[PDB]
Amino acid sequence: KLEDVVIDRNLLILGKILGEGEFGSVMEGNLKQEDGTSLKVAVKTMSQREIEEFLSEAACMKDFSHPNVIRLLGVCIEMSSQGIPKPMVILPFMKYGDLHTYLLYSRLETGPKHIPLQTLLKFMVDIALGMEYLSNRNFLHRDLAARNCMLRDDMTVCVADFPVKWIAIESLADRVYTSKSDVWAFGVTMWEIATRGMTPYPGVQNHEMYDYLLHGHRLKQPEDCLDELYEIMYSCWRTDPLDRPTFSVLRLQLEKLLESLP
Amino acid sequence: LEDVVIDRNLLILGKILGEGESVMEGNLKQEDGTSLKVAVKTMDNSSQREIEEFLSEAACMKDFSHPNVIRLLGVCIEMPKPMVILPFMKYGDLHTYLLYSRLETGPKHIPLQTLLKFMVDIALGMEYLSNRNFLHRDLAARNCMLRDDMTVCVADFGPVKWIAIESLADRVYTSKSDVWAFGVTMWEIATRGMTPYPGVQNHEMYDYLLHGHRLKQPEDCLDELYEIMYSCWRTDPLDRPTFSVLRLQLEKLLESLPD
Ligand SMILES: Cn1cc(-c2oc3ncnc(Oc4ccc(NC(=O)c5cccn(-c6ccc(F)cc6)c5=O)cc4)c3c2-c2cccc(N)c2)cn1
Ligand SMILES: Cn1cc(-c2oc3ncnc(Oc4ccc(NC(=O)c5cccn(-c6ccc(F)cc6)c5=O)cc4)c3c2-c2cccc(N)c2)cn1
Repeated sequence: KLEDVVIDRNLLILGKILGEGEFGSVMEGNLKQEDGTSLKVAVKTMSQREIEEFLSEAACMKDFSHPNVIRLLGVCIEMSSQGIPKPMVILPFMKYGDLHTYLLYSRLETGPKHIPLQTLLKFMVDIALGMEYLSNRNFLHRDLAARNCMLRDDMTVCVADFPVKWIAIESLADRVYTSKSDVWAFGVTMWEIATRGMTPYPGVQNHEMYDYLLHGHRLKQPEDCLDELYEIMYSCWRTDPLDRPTFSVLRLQLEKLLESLP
Repeated sequence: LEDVVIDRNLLILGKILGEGESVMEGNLKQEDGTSLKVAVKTMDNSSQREIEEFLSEAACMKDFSHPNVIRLLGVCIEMPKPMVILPFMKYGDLHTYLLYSRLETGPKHIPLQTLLKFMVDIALGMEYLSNRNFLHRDLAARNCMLRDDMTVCVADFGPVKWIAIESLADRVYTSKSDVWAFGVTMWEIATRGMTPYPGVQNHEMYDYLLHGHRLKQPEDCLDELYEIMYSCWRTDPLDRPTFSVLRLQLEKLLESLPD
């Protein structure tokens, strides 16, 4: 259940805040490894059922191994002074942070260097490689977005999960979720990357989203987005879920597109 | 006061264009018999009603005249909710226009020379307003409006990242605080609609400024253009330029560029 994923609270040292809000709090931390060495980590803390659902999320994350899906380093159990459990999820710390902030930063002079096309396409390939993995596992992500993608120390992206505009039209009206709903969100993520941090659908408010989409309107081709990267991303927004490509078809579409450019 | 009000008969309300906690399209019948497309913003607190002091705003502003300041065609009184009548502008607000420029099926890619014109435009309007000793107190690319001829005029639909550091700690507003909002708006334009201070939340903003940190130079911003907007963010208000000085620096920079 939680055996081999639980870490004794003694082995964790919490530091400053990385980000706060209404998905808990994520902070830097030191994790004492059975190696005897210490490791830099991100510890996301946060209610009766929200506790067990929190531990339920580490369930069907405990055993996920792919270079493009975020690793779990463990779960912790902190006892309140009142004795209530306070669950904590432990992740490897990533100095480069989430992809959304990194895309915006690239447009500033003192942030990361200007990201070329080949690198933006590798960003999507990484997400495609990982979501393809998670699709084979028959795991529904349901929150795919640039803000949820983390950058590894080797500048490879990995999928994670800390929002109407990333939700497929079929899931908006009827509260359902298929693998194809995930694929719709992937199309929006490639839009964020190709726009380098733009909020989806400029000009349209959240409450109009279902109707905007019900009238056949889709995200606009980003300026300087090449005319075949847009088809791959537009293919994720077909109205029938069954008519959308699979994560494995998309990945190849991006891989062979990447190695056509110099 | 009166003599700036218009009869509700000569106004016809249409669909909503935006809403807070509202702007509607409409038609206005004018003295010359013609009908003009207008925006109608419908505002207040009535337990006690400083509309007496708001008609002042509508009065003091409806007799200003400058190409880079929005025209106010008058006020309409309905019994009671006041409504403000502005000319309709198909190109809409500048913020939404900048983002559109980065997408095909939208206004074409704005070159830097045109982007400087948007800046010159705004500085001109604020030079006019500050010479009349008028305090905007909310200047941003969202509050700017694009005329039928491509031209920006200052308005206020009626914002921590745009507020100056002196106005955060204390609550003082001066023409120097508006100059701070100008440099942020300049940064908005150079980034074609980026939210200020990526990576910083709103609660950190005051602490972020008190440590000497400012907005970062855009990916392609000329050094001279970053120097002008950086002047707007000096920690001492008395060391920031005035809108008249600012106007001439942007006009000289813009004319130094190729056509
Ligand atoms: C400079 N800087 C750096 C950083 C920073 O570094 C980091 N390193 C690591 N994690 C970081 O946050 C996190 C924290 C938790 C997660 N996830 C889960 O907990 C999780 C749980 C249960 C299940 N799943 C899951 C679901 C579906 C899947 F398919 C796979 C997994 C999950 O993912 C992902 C990221 C950061 C950050 C940070 C912190 C706060 C805000 C921001 N914006 C960045 C900050 N500033
Ligand atoms: C495609 N599209 C286009 C449009 C659209 O067209 C338009 N035409 C005209 N007004 C438009 O809204 C307005 C409405 C009111 C104002 N202001 C005042 O009322 C005002 C009052 C009292 C005082 N002051 C003032 C203060 C300081 C000054 F220095 C000067 C004046 C003022 O300003 C400015 C804009 C639009 C829009 C619209 C509508 C909704 C949302 C968005 N985002 C755009 C929509 N969609």
